[PDB]
Amino acid sequence: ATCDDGRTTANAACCILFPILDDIQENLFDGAQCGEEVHESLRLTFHDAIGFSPTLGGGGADGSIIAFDTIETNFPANAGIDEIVSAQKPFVAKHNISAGDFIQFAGAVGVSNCPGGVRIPFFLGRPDAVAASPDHLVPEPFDSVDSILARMGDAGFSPVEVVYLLASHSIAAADKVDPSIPGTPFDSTPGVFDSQFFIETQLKGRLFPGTADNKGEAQSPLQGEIRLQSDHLLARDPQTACEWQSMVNNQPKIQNRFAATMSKMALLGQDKTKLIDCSDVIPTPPALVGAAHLPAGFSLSDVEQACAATPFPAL
Ligand code: HEM
Ligand SMILES: [Ca+2]
Ligand SMILES: [Ca+2]
Repeated sequence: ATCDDGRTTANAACCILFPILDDIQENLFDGAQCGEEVHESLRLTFHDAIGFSPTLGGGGADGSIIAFDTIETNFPANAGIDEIVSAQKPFVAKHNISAGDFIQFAGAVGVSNCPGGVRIPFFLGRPDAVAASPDHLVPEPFDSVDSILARMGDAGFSPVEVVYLLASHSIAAADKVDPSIPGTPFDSTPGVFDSQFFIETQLKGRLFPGTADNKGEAQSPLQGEIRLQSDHLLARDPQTACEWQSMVNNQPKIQNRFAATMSKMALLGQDKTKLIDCSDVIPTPPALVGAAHLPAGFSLSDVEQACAATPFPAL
């Protein structure tokens, strides 16, 4: 199909996304930058989608975190999410797509701004949300590995798929974990979708980048980085450690698995056979140019190797 402005897309129904794409690149992502707004929007895709439990309800990736923001932003695991919900809401009001479609579309567009990034498959047509997420369905950085895996598994993700989705922490920072140092990133390259997150979480903890007493926070290996206790444990737990290490210096796997697993997450509560594929509207991401590395001055002896089957790669 050819849209009114001449841009093309496989299905014609997708044409309505082009003006929306232009508006968000300019007015949500500050000129298509891989910065805080993109990171916030990616976090939002998960906080929307994970509100899905076979036994309790919730419609998964349904826009409920916006439609029922009064409720969902009261949940403690949603701290800080009000900021991005309030930023996205006017876009949903102005354009003619559901909040559930918008949240996933904005997340996919955002990721495409980041070097190393992928185009997450995107489907159009989610109905408006009809119920708020149940309470207590979002994992916290102070939850055990068993608790996190049980929650994610309840929503349909295997332990390896949890590791794949956590590639998101390669373009990510924390504001609430330690409020004395807001915007401290989870890896040394928060504006690059790369394997540095999987590398740097494997390093021995050395210090706290801000204050020392924060719930859900582990020692960081670097002054300019923060570490979640959940990522600390996941990198080391027999259930996840080998898959974690397998992502290191393995950008093709990070790309493939993140795109596929993000699509699955984006479709929680939905049926792709009743939606329209509009994946080709997402921009083409830049590629990486620099190689994966330990931080300068660090060596293998600084790595806490946790995979009995396979030694940590020599970087
Ligand atoms: C698996 C369990 C997870 C836990 C325990 C967890 C925990 C956290 C925490 C504590 C923060 C920082 C919030 C703050 O203090 O500002 C954060 C940020 C973030 N999360 Fe995760 N998360 C998990 C999974 C995911 C998944 C599956 C995604 C995929 C979209 C994701 C995407 C992000 C992003 C992109 C940020 C950075 C937000 C920003 O810089 O504004 N997280 N996460
Ligand atoms: Ca939801
Ligand atoms: Ca990174």
